[PDB]
Amino acid sequence: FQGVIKIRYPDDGQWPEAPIDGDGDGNPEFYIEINPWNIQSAEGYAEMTYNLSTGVLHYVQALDDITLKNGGSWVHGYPEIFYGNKPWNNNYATDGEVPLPGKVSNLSNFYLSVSYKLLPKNGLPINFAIESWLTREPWRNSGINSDEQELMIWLYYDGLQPAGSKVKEIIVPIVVNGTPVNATFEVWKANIGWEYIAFRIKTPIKEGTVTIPYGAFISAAANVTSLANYTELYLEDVEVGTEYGTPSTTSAHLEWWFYNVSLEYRPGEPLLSQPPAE
Amino acid sequence: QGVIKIRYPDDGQWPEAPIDGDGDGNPEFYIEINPWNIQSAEGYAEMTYNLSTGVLHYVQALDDITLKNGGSWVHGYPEIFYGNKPWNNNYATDGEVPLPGKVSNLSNFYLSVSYKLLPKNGLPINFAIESWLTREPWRNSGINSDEQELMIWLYYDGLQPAGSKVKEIIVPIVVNGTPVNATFEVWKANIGWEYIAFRIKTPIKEGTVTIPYGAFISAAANVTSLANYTELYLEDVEVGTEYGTPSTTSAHLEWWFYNVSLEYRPGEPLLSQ
Ligand SMILES: [Ca+2]
Ligand SMILES: [Ca+2]
Ligand SMILES: [Cl-]
Ligand SMILES: [Cl-]
Repeated sequence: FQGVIKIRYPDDGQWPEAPIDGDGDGNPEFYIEINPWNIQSAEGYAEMTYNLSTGVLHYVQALDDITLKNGGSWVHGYPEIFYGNKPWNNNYATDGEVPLPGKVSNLSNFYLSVSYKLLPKNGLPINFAIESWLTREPWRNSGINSDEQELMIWLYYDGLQPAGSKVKEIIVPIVVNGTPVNATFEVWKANIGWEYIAFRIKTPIKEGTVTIPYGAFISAAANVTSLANYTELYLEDVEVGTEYGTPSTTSAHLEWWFYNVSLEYRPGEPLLSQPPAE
Repeated sequence: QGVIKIRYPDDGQWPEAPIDGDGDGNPEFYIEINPWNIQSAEGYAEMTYNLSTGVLHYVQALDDITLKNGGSWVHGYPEIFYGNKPWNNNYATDGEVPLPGKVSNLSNFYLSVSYKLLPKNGLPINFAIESWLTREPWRNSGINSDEQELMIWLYYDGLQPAGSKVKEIIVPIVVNGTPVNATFEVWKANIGWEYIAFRIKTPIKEGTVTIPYGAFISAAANVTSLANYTELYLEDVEVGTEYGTPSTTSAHLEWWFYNVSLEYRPGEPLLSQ
């Protein structure tokens, strides 16, 4: 009896995507993409289903004989669901609590909650990667420039390493399965035609419920940035997905569930605060 | 008499101009001061093209430079180029070589530059020829992950290419009329696109240098991790000087490009080995 929004690769082409619009206003609450952005040719399939009655996002992938677009780029793809304005295509989803896009100097704090269970097969290198783009303009569709930032938050990883160098270690208070815990994150800094900041947790979480304060990561990235006028940047979106694959990986079998992805806004509390504990 | 002058920071923060000697509307070349990583600075930068003599003269006297992306290392890239620049709306296609053209469709061509460099106070600079290779011919919005940045360094001082050195190659070039086998370091960085930089191991601060562009395109076709490399579009040929480091606050620079010339070779394939 469940209504389902299903996208499938390669049946739906090379960019399978669909908006999640329960209220039918034309502005989606979220946007799902299979996003195999580095897959150049592949045998097999990938499929993502969003259950409209239960809200669970399901993704099943069984790709073989992978040819990559840029072997340099390492990762094969990034199947995801995001809220906000994705700066890399024309998709957006702003029907939500947190006013994204918005300047980090004007934005208030918010908490991201995720409930998931990951199943990489045959030791496929994967991660659970929350990522955000910070651009000089609010409604970007053409990509990222050198004076802009990519902010990543890795909640799980296996056989995968962030770009650049580990420059710091911070401690962010998060909630894992209802219990609050002081989590240590590795602060990785790469410069790849834009500033790349990745916060890799030291204890990967393969399944469960994790809630994080986003402002703790925005302030930490502000604390290590090499960008001028950081606070003038527009926080574009919050993307939640799983990177996977390496240049030496020709088969990528993967399945996971996102039982919930939600963002609670905190009006009045500043998003930019002091740096987290070291 | 007859001088095209662009200046910084007077003509805004993107001082640029076409070079249209015959006034037909299509530029033969395009000049940009291009201080793309400069957020704030004091002083001036001036680029002058004498249409009568054909010499390009660049004077720069910048101080208290605050970088826009410190991790991007360099401050800018004052340049002249032919073809289609993918990072803005500028283009210049009144010339022999059909740029932008597909790599598998294009013929070979030789690039000649005669120049003299004057970095002041040990300012880290290079003499960098660079080209972009995109999927669509008329790009104006940037570069994607499945595209390439190709660089050829004829001179450098205190500057190192991005990424890491992969190997060295031999390319036959002509220096001051004498043909010579030059050795280039092949540097490979993957920074949101593929970045290939051919840095000569004997830097040349002044003189005339002629290079075969097909030698570098074919070499890049050999080290690339991009699929369907031959289907990319050779966007343009950019000739300029990168300069500066994150710790560089004062950057004084002067150079002359006495000639920038392209000779097409119809019927001669661009790709070979
Ligand atoms: Ca809606
Ligand atoms: Ca003309
Ligand atoms: Cl398609
Ligand atoms: Cl705003």
